[PDB]
Amino acid sequence: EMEKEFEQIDKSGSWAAIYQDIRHEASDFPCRVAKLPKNKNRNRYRDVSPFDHSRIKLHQEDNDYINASLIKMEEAQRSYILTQGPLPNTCGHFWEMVWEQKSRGVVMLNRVMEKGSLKCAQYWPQKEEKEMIFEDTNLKLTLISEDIKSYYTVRQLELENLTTQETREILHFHYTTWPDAGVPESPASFLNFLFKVRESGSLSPEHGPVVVHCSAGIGRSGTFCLADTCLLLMDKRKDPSSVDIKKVLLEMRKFRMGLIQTADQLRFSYLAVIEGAKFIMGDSSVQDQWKELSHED
Ligand code: VO4
Repeated sequence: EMEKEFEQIDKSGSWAAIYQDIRHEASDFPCRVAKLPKNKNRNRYRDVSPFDHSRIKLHQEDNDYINASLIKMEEAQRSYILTQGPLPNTCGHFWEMVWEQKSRGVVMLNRVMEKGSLKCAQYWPQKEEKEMIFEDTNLKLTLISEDIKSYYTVRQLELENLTTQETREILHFHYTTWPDAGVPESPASFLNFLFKVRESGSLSPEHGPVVVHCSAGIGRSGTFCLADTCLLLMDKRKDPSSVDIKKVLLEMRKFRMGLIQTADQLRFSYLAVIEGAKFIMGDSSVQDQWKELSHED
Protein backbone atom coordinates (compact mmCIF):
# COMPACT_ATOMS: atom_id res chain seq x y z
CA GLU A 1 0.00 0.00 0.00
CA MET A 2 1.47 3.29 -1.20
CA GLU A 3 -0.47 4.99 1.61
CA LYS A 4 1.62 3.09 4.15
CA GLU A 5 4.87 3.57 2.16
CA PHE A 6 4.00 7.28 2.06
CA GLU A 7 3.35 7.57 5.78
CA GLN A 8 6.50 5.57 6.55
CA ILE A 9 8.57 7.85 4.29
CA ASP A 10 7.09 11.03 5.75
CA LYS A 11 7.57 9.87 9.35
CA SER A 12 11.25 9.06 8.92
CA GLY A 13 11.77 12.12 6.72
CA SER A 14 13.27 9.92 4.00
CA TRP A 15 12.00 11.64 0.83
CA ALA A 16 15.44 12.94 -0.17
CA ALA A 17 17.26 9.64 0.37
CA ILE A 18 14.54 7.71 -1.45
CA TYR A 19 14.63 10.18 -4.34
CA GLN A 20 18.42 9.86 -4.58
CA ASP A 21 18.01 6.07 -4.58
CA ILE A 22 15.87 6.28 -7.72
CA ARG A 23 18.37 8.66 -9.36
CA HIS A 24 21.24 6.21 -8.72
CA GLU A 25 19.20 3.19 -9.87
CA ALA A 26 18.00 5.02 -12.99
CA SER A 27 18.79 3.75 -16.49
CA ASP A 28 21.81 5.18 -18.28
CA PHE A 29 21.67 4.82 -22.07
CA PRO A 30 23.65 6.54 -24.84
CA CYS A 31 22.55 9.85 -26.35
CA ARG A 32 24.95 9.85 -29.32
CA VAL A 33 22.68 11.60 -31.83
CA ALA A 34 21.70 14.34 -29.36
CA LYS A 35 25.41 15.20 -28.84
CA LEU A 36 26.41 15.44 -32.52
CA PRO A 37 27.88 18.94 -33.03
CA LYS A 38 25.29 19.61 -35.73
CA ASN A 39 22.52 19.12 -33.10
CA LYS A 40 23.94 21.66 -30.58
CA ASN A 41 21.33 24.34 -31.52
CA ARG A 42 18.53 21.74 -31.25
CA ASN A 43 19.02 21.14 -27.50
CA ARG A 44 17.83 23.71 -24.93
CA TYR A 45 19.77 22.17 -22.00
CA ARG A 46 23.23 20.64 -22.29
CA ASP A 47 22.41 18.10 -19.59
CA VAL A 48 18.98 17.02 -20.90
CA SER A 49 19.03 14.75 -23.94
CA PRO A 50 16.82 11.96 -25.31
CA PHE A 51 18.28 8.46 -25.30
CA ASP A 52 19.04 7.17 -28.80
CA HIS A 53 16.92 4.04 -28.40
CA SER A 54 13.71 5.94 -27.59
CA ARG A 55 14.16 9.30 -29.34
CA ILE A 56 11.45 10.52 -31.70
CA LYS A 57 12.75 10.57 -35.26
CA LEU A 58 11.54 13.25 -37.61
CA HIS A 59 10.45 11.89 -41.02
CA GLN A 60 12.78 14.32 -42.80
CA GLU A 61 16.05 13.66 -44.64
CA ASP A 62 18.13 16.78 -43.85
CA ASN A 63 18.30 16.08 -40.09
CA ASP A 64 15.90 13.85 -38.17
CA TYR A 65 16.85 15.02 -34.67
CA ILE A 66 14.58 16.54 -32.05
CA ASN A 67 14.91 16.54 -28.28
CA ALA A 68 11.89 14.27 -27.67
CA SER A 69 11.48 10.75 -26.21
CA LEU A 70 8.77 8.12 -26.56
CA ILE A 71 7.71 6.81 -23.16
CA LYS A 72 6.03 3.45 -23.89
CA MET A 73 4.36 1.98 -20.82
CA GLU A 74 3.49 -1.48 -22.10
CA GLU A 75 1.70 -2.84 -19.02
CA ALA A 76 -0.25 0.38 -18.57
CA GLN A 77 -1.03 0.48 -22.31
CA ARG A 78 -0.24 4.21 -22.60
CA SER A 79 2.38 6.10 -24.60
CA TYR A 80 3.65 9.66 -24.15
CA ILE A 81 6.10 11.82 -26.04
CA LEU A 82 8.08 13.98 -23.60
CA THR A 83 9.96 16.86 -25.17
CA GLN A 84 11.70 20.12 -24.24
CA GLY A 85 10.21 23.57 -24.69
CA PRO A 86 10.65 24.32 -28.41
CA LEU A 87 13.51 26.64 -29.35
CA PRO A 88 13.07 29.54 -31.79
CA ASN A 89 14.57 27.32 -34.54
CA THR A 90 12.77 24.06 -33.63
CA CYS A 91 9.11 25.13 -33.60
CA GLY A 92 8.68 23.65 -37.10
CA HIS A 93 10.40 20.46 -35.91
CA PHE A 94 8.00 20.30 -32.98
CA TRP A 95 4.87 20.58 -35.15
CA GLU A 96 6.30 18.15 -37.71
CA MET A 97 6.65 15.62 -34.88
CA VAL A 98 3.05 16.30 -33.79
CA TRP A 99 1.89 15.76 -37.36
CA GLU A 100 4.00 12.68 -38.09
CA GLN A 101 3.27 11.06 -34.73
CA LYS A 102 -0.47 11.78 -35.17
CA SER A 103 -0.88 13.23 -31.68
CA ARG A 104 -4.21 14.84 -30.77
CA GLY A 105 -3.10 16.65 -27.61
CA VAL A 106 -0.19 18.74 -26.41
CA VAL A 107 0.20 19.23 -22.64
CA MET A 108 2.28 22.31 -21.79
CA LEU A 109 3.25 22.53 -18.11
CA ASN A 110 5.32 25.75 -18.15
CA ARG A 111 5.03 29.41 -19.04
CA VAL A 112 6.91 31.04 -21.89
CA MET A 113 8.55 33.30 -19.30
CA GLU A 114 9.41 31.80 -15.92
CA LYS A 115 11.68 33.13 -13.21
CA GLY A 116 12.61 36.11 -15.32
CA SER A 117 13.83 34.12 -18.30
CA LEU A 118 12.52 32.63 -21.54
CA LYS A 119 11.91 28.92 -20.98
CA CYS A 120 10.13 28.09 -24.25
CA ALA A 121 9.40 29.67 -27.60
CA GLN A 122 5.95 31.08 -28.38
CA TYR A 123 5.31 28.13 -30.69
CA TRP A 124 1.51 28.45 -31.11
CA PRO A 125 -0.53 31.47 -32.28
CA GLN A 126 -1.85 33.75 -29.57
CA LYS A 127 -4.43 35.40 -31.90
CA GLU A 128 -7.05 33.73 -34.14
CA GLU A 129 -6.40 36.22 -36.93
CA LYS A 130 -2.59 35.75 -36.89
CA GLU A 131 -1.89 32.17 -37.92
CA MET A 132 1.68 30.82 -37.93
CA ILE A 133 3.44 29.20 -40.88
CA PHE A 134 6.51 27.05 -40.29
CA GLU A 135 8.27 27.27 -43.63
CA ASP A 136 11.04 24.76 -42.87
CA THR A 137 8.46 21.99 -42.32
CA ASN A 138 5.60 23.31 -44.49
CA LEU A 139 3.04 23.42 -41.68
CA LYS A 140 0.26 25.90 -40.95
CA LEU A 141 -1.12 26.47 -37.44
CA THR A 142 -4.23 28.50 -36.50
CA LEU A 143 -5.73 29.24 -33.10
CA ILE A 144 -9.37 28.17 -33.44
CA SER A 145 -10.61 28.91 -29.90
CA GLU A 146 -9.44 29.38 -26.31
CA ASP A 147 -11.09 28.48 -23.00
CA ILE A 148 -9.21 30.46 -20.33
CA LYS A 149 -9.46 29.21 -16.73
CA SER A 150 -7.79 30.62 -13.62
CA TYR A 151 -4.73 28.40 -13.65
CA TYR A 152 -4.85 26.62 -17.01
CA THR A 153 -6.00 27.39 -20.54
CA VAL A 154 -7.34 25.04 -23.23
CA ARG A 155 -6.90 25.89 -26.89
CA GLN A 156 -8.23 24.32 -30.07
CA LEU A 157 -5.65 24.54 -32.87
CA GLU A 158 -5.87 23.62 -36.52
CA LEU A 159 -2.68 22.12 -37.91
CA GLU A 160 -2.48 21.99 -41.70
CA ASN A 161 0.07 20.06 -43.72
CA LEU A 162 0.67 22.62 -46.48
CA THR A 163 1.95 19.86 -48.78
CA THR A 164 -1.12 17.59 -48.71
CA GLN A 165 -3.54 20.29 -47.37
CA GLU A 166 -4.86 17.80 -44.85
CA THR A 167 -5.90 19.46 -41.58
CA ARG A 168 -5.95 18.10 -38.01
CA GLU A 169 -7.46 19.49 -34.82
CA ILE A 170 -4.97 19.73 -31.90
CA LEU A 171 -5.97 20.37 -28.30
CA HIS A 172 -3.46 22.41 -26.29
CA PHE A 173 -3.68 22.06 -22.48
CA HIS A 174 -1.65 24.84 -20.90
CA TYR A 175 -1.04 24.61 -17.15
CA THR A 176 0.11 28.10 -16.15
CA THR A 177 0.63 27.97 -12.35
CA TRP A 178 3.07 25.02 -12.01
CA PRO A 179 6.48 26.49 -11.07
CA ASP A 180 9.75 25.09 -12.44
CA ALA A 181 11.35 22.64 -9.98
CA GLY A 182 8.07 22.93 -8.06
CA VAL A 183 4.70 21.28 -7.42
CA PRO A 184 1.08 22.16 -8.25
CA GLU A 185 -0.97 24.10 -5.71
CA SER A 186 -2.88 21.00 -4.65
CA PRO A 187 -3.57 17.40 -5.62
CA ALA A 188 -7.11 18.52 -6.47
CA SER A 189 -6.01 21.17 -8.95
CA PHE A 190 -3.45 18.84 -10.57
CA LEU A 191 -5.96 15.99 -10.83
CA ASN A 192 -8.67 18.32 -12.13
CA PHE A 193 -6.29 19.37 -14.94
CA LEU A 194 -5.24 15.76 -15.59
CA PHE A 195 -8.87 14.63 -15.90
CA LYS A 196 -9.68 17.52 -18.21
CA VAL A 197 -6.90 16.18 -20.46
CA ARG A 198 -8.31 12.64 -20.18
CA GLU A 199 -11.90 13.77 -20.91
CA SER A 200 -10.73 15.39 -24.18
CA GLY A 201 -9.92 12.11 -25.92
CA SER A 202 -6.29 13.17 -26.29
CA LEU A 203 -5.12 9.93 -24.55
CA SER A 204 -7.25 7.54 -26.62
CA PRO A 205 -5.52 4.64 -28.43
CA GLU A 206 -7.10 5.85 -31.67
CA HIS A 207 -4.65 8.78 -31.54
CA GLY A 208 -0.88 9.07 -31.56
CA PRO A 209 0.88 9.62 -28.23
CA VAL A 210 0.07 12.86 -26.41
CA VAL A 211 2.96 15.31 -26.36
CA VAL A 212 4.02 16.46 -22.87
CA HIS A 213 6.56 19.20 -22.34
CA CYS A 214 7.70 21.82 -19.93
CA SER A 215 11.00 23.62 -20.41
CA ALA A 216 13.39 20.65 -20.13
CA GLY A 217 10.67 18.04 -20.59
CA ILE A 218 11.66 16.00 -17.51
CA GLY A 219 10.54 17.42 -14.15
CA ARG A 220 6.93 18.61 -14.33
CA SER A 221 6.44 16.47 -17.45
CA GLY A 222 7.63 13.47 -15.48
CA THR A 223 5.29 14.19 -12.59
CA PHE A 224 2.30 14.41 -14.94
CA CYS A 225 3.04 11.18 -16.78
CA LEU A 226 3.96 9.18 -13.63
CA ALA A 227 0.68 10.05 -11.88
CA ASP A 228 -1.33 9.30 -15.02
CA THR A 229 0.23 5.89 -15.67
CA CYS A 230 -0.08 4.98 -11.99
CA LEU A 231 -3.81 5.77 -12.02
CA LEU A 232 -4.33 3.87 -15.26
CA LEU A 233 -2.48 0.79 -13.91
CA MET A 234 -4.64 0.91 -10.78
CA ASP A 235 -7.67 1.27 -13.09
CA LYS A 236 -6.78 -1.90 -15.01
CA ARG A 237 -7.36 -4.26 -12.16
CA LYS A 238 -9.03 -2.53 -9.28
CA ASP A 239 -6.03 -3.07 -7.05
CA PRO A 240 -4.23 -0.04 -5.60
CA SER A 241 -1.76 -2.29 -3.75
CA SER A 242 -0.68 -3.57 -7.18
CA VAL A 243 1.02 -0.26 -8.08
CA ASP A 244 4.66 0.35 -7.13
CA ILE A 245 5.09 4.05 -7.87
CA LYS A 246 8.90 3.91 -7.59
CA LYS A 247 9.13 0.98 -10.01
CA VAL A 248 6.85 2.83 -12.43
CA LEU A 249 9.14 5.85 -12.27
CA LEU A 250 12.22 3.71 -12.95
CA GLU A 251 10.46 2.03 -15.90
CA MET A 252 9.69 5.51 -17.25
CA ARG A 253 13.30 6.61 -16.88
CA LYS A 254 14.24 3.71 -19.18
CA PHE A 255 12.91 5.99 -21.93
CA ARG A 256 13.96 9.45 -20.77
CA MET A 257 16.49 10.64 -18.20
CA GLY A 258 15.70 12.74 -15.13
CA LEU A 259 11.92 12.24 -15.03
CA ILE A 260 10.77 14.02 -11.84
CA GLN A 261 13.43 16.49 -10.79
CA THR A 262 13.10 16.97 -6.99
CA ALA A 263 12.05 14.92 -3.97
CA ASP A 264 9.01 17.11 -3.38
CA GLN A 265 7.78 16.29 -6.91
CA LEU A 266 8.10 12.59 -6.07
CA ARG A 267 6.20 13.20 -2.84
CA PHE A 268 3.57 15.18 -4.75
CA SER A 269 3.13 12.26 -7.20
CA TYR A 270 2.30 9.90 -4.33
CA LEU A 271 -0.27 12.39 -3.02
CA ALA A 272 -1.83 12.83 -6.46
CA VAL A 273 -2.04 9.04 -6.98
CA ILE A 274 -3.40 8.42 -3.47
CA GLU A 275 -6.06 11.10 -3.92
CA GLY A 276 -6.79 9.91 -7.47
CA ALA A 277 -7.40 6.41 -6.11
CA LYS A 278 -10.71 7.68 -4.75
CA PHE A 279 -12.05 8.13 -8.28
CA ILE A 280 -10.51 4.93 -9.74
CA MET A 281 -12.02 2.93 -6.84
CA GLY A 282 -15.65 3.98 -7.41
CA ASP A 283 -16.19 7.52 -6.02
CA SER A 284 -16.96 9.60 -9.18
CA SER A 285 -18.31 12.39 -6.99
CA VAL A 286 -14.65 13.17 -6.16
CA GLN A 287 -14.17 14.65 -9.67
CA ASP A 288 -16.59 17.51 -8.97
CA GLN A 289 -14.96 18.04 -5.58
CA TRP A 290 -11.57 18.46 -7.27
CA LYS A 291 -13.10 20.91 -9.72
CA GLU A 292 -14.67 22.95 -6.90
CA LEU A 293 -11.47 22.76 -4.85
CA SER A 294 -9.56 24.00 -7.91
CA HIS A 295 -11.40 27.37 -8.24
CA GLU A 296 -10.92 27.19 -12.00
CA ASP A 297 -13.32 30.10 -12.69
O1 VO4 B 1 10.65 22.39 -17.59
V1 VO4 B 1 10.94 20.92 -16.40
O2 VO4 B 1 12.45 21.56 -15.39
O3 VO4 B 1 9.64 20.72 -15.02
O4 VO4 B 1 11.67 19.29 -17.03
